[PDB]
Amino acid sequence: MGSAFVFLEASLELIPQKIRGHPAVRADAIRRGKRPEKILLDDSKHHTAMKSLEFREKRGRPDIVHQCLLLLLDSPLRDFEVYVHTLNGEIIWVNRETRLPRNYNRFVGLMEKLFEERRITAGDTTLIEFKDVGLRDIVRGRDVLLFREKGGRFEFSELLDGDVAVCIGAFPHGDFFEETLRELGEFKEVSLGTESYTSLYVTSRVLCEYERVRAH
Amino acid sequence: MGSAFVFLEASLELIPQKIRGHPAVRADAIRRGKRPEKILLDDSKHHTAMKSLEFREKRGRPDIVHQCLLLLLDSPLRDFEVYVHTLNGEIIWVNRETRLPRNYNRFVGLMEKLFEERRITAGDTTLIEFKDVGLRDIVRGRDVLLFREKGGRFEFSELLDGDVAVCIGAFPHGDFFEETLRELGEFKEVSLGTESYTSLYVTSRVLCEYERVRAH
Ligand SMILES: N[C@@H](Cc1ccc(O)cc1)C(=O)O
Ligand SMILES: N[C@@H](Cc1ccc(O)cc1)C(=O)O
Repeated sequence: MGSAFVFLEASLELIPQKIRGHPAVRADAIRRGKRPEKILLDDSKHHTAMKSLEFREKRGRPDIVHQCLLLLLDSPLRDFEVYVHTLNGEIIWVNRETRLPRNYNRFVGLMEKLFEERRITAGDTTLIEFKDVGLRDIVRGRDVLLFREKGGRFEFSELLDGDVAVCIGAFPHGDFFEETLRELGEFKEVSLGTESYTSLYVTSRVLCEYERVRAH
Repeated sequence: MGSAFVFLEASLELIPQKIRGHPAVRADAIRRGKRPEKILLDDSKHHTAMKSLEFREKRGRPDIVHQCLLLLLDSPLRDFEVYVHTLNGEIIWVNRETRLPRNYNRFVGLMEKLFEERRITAGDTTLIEFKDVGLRDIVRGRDVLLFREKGGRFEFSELLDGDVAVCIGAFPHGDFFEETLRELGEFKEVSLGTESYTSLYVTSRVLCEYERVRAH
């Protein structure tokens, strides 16, 4: 039932209710020509409005998952599914054949449309859609590999054997929520080295190892 | 004298003179709060003004080199220099230690500042600067490896031996200008496979092979 890549705690959400009246948000609403509740949170635009938010260090960074998805979906290997788990626990499925906008502003608009319409389609074919399941459900039947600095050292030919779920954080700061780790069930923690790497770099390195083994 | 990565024909330029009076450009100038001549060409904003441009299929795509630079500079391996050759033949040197903005709009602003001021600095240290040389000069003393689909099949341990210049196009469509190829001098053409891949994917794959050999 195949492998999957799952981006965890992706920094992807609409502007939270309680900051929608802030001047920085109202100003962006005017510039964008739509209501605050429809706009994706982006700390390059909304920073001054975000002071009161919980876990703020994780929030307002849709650029991270944008770039990771672009690279991953550019792979010529088509034997995996792609999911995005958001900071708020929502599950988005991305059809392996989806061509995402390469321009960040166009990506943001597409994500806004996704949050509004709940699915993006090519006629009868679904390209991107929220699923009414949790993180625990998309890792069913797959060996979960959680990439974290504190993890262990393993041979990739062994790691990327059968059906795997490659799980990489897509947020800029902090550690995984305890809830996220509980949802993963059984998992193996895998480290690439003694330093904190970016989501994009980890995606790149893991994709390369994955293709080495599996394309093969 | 070390290896280098060179992004070729990067789609990075200010709005050309002859389209500065177009309504789409004047509208963006108002939104940005500065003169057309200072604004980076971006076909997600300026498409309708670009109809009369030569080699238009290559132009207005700074997102491509943005993402490739982010990934490359995220590498933990510090034994290489980084250059960007633009569509107009300009040479930009990027200090290996530079942290580029991850947000595309902030990157665009930094590139606009670079074109205006000609250098970006951390006090006395240069982070990014135009160099008064040509493409032929930055590949002096290095084995040029030009990544193209029509190239040959080689072992990477042999390819990435001594001082190399890894050259990857950073434009969306078309083929290299003949002038660009002439500037490279002696070079080996290297193919990754029988398909056209994105700049980001090629950067990722080559970086991974480079690190395998050299980090080692
Ligand atoms: N690439 C590292 C692997 C590693 C991973 C985590 C560590 O804590 C240490 C080492 C090496 O070969 O050394
Ligand atoms: N990765 C390819 C290499 C290749 C490159 C260019 C080609 O035209 C063909 C094959 C392989 O192992 O088959």
